[PDB]
Amino acid sequence: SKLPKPVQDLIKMIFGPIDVNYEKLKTDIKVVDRDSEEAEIIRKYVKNTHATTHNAYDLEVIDIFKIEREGECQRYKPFKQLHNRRLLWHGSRTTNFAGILSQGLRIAPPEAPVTGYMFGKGIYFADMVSKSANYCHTSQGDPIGLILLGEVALGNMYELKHASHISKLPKGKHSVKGLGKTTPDPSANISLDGVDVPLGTGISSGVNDTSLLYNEYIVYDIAQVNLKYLLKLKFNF
Ligand SMILES: NC(=O)c1cccc2[nH]c(-c3cccc(C(=O)N4CCn5c(nnc5C(F)(F)F)C4)c3)nc12
Repeated sequence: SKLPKPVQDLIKMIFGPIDVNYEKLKTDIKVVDRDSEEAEIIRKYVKNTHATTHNAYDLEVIDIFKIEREGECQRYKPFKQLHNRRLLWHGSRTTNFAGILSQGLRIAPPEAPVTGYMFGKGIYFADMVSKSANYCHTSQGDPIGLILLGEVALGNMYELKHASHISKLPKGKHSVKGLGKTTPDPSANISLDGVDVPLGTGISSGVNDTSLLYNEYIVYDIAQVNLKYLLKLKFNF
């Protein structure tokens, strides 16, 4: 195999023929240099946005891959100049990833139980790395999970303090923002490739009347998303 070792180990993790397995993903995976500025930005995003009620583990980046799914860029194109783009987290159980890369992130079917989906059937993201890492569900026996960074064209946000359970946005809105009591420090956000990186440390958002501790970002068209990076994570408890 001509693949770089990190890519081969990631292939092993997601699938359990290494190059055939890699081709099965229909995804161009490349490794990010440990000494680059891209990597430093991603690691600072991980460092500063670890919530304080998620102190059961202590994160630690292992590998950082830049991923490009086939068609995802030409499918995301129409929503690109859409203002308010943000680079956000998405966690999921490891076995799901072999699919997430081949099919992309998807929405629950049109007739599933909308209960459990606090803000209706959509694609969810968080600006606190730990809020998403919780969904990797990585225990002490298997303390390695995968988490995605995605450019999300949030557009005009419908800001909500409580649950809705509906997937229909008031015309003029492109995404939902569940307002958390704690938000990344906006005085520290940067703009990487024109995408807003909210890597600021956790501060108080100023909203008292709200159900969520940390912000949630939901979209409802799967083409509002563009997966940029993929992270191997060591969970230390
Ligand atoms: N994980 C986050 O980054 C995340 C961040 C903030 C709020 C959130 N709410 C939910 C959520 C809300 C409702 C249902 C589920 C849930 O069972 N899955 C659906 C399937 N699936 C999951 N994680 N990935 C996927 C998949 F779409 F790729 F298949 C878990 C998950 N996930 C988040």
